[PDB]
Amino acid sequence: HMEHVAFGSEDIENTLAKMDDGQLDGLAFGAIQLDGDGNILQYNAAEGDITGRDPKQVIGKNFFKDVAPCTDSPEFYGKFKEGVASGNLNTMFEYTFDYQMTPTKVKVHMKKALSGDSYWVFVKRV
Ligand SMILES: *C(=O)/C=C/c1ccc(O)c(Br)c1
Repeated sequence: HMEHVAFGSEDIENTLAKMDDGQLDGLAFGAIQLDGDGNILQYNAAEGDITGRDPKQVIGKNFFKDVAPCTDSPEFYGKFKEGVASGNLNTMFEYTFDYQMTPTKVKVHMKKALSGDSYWVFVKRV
């Protein structure tokens, strides 16, 4: 009932290109797909369990402006938009999520998706 994909795997963008919503919900880690502006295209069940948000409700919201203002910073949004601009986004770092929630530290892996104007944000607890 799970997709046997590890967080941080070198070819994660190839493995996840085949997955619809149900398959994304089979991952062990949170998975968000953003467009280049930060609008949420996809959001899986594991991420909803980490953050408390409803994966169906967040689609179409802007990550940086709307749902995740704590990521509107050089250390998160800044890294994202630099990787969008280069066309080779691939950066991993720890971060704390603290907006209208118990502060929760995560490991974040942002990586360009194979789909046009699409960027993954992968998430697990630390
Ligand atoms: C800080 O504001 C973090 C907010 C947050 C992190 C992760 C997800 O998935 C959401 Br919808 C919000």
